[PDB]
Amino acid sequence: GSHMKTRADLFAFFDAHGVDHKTLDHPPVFRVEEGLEIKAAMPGGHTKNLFLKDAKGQLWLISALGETTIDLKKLHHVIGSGRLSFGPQEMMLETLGVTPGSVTAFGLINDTEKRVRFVLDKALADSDPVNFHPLKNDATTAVSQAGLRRFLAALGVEPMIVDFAAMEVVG
Repeated sequence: GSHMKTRADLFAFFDAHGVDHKTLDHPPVFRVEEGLEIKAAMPGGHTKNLFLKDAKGQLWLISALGETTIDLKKLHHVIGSGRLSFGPQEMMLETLGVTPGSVTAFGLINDTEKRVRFVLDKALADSDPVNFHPLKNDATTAVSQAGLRRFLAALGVEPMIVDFAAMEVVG
């Protein structure tokens, strides 16, 4: 809809659920910096966000670390069906209504319609942990594999693992 969540609700959201995650009030990037200094504490950050949608109409969020080269060609092949392909960003702005770049970070927050499934890459689920660039692009946010559990458990989302190398679900 025409309503996007805000930090006031986000910070309080994870604060009310006592999630194992904790947002960092770090400053933005003024000069050429990859967050190497903070990286020492956060093994994530330089992650990638994929935006795809199935033929059924549901969107799929596939997050992977910035170390491996995700194979979109082998992504859909993992299942064969679903017609998973690059979807129009407009779909993420209407459902997730977030900023361009990392909609999988806090896309579920805005997606209160129980839509859009959260898919974690075998490499991303390897404890990136899951640092992404949500609406709070101004600040950093890290959530351990144990954190998202309480995050999706509230929204009603079920995280799934898929190893592009194994061509199957890692459950």
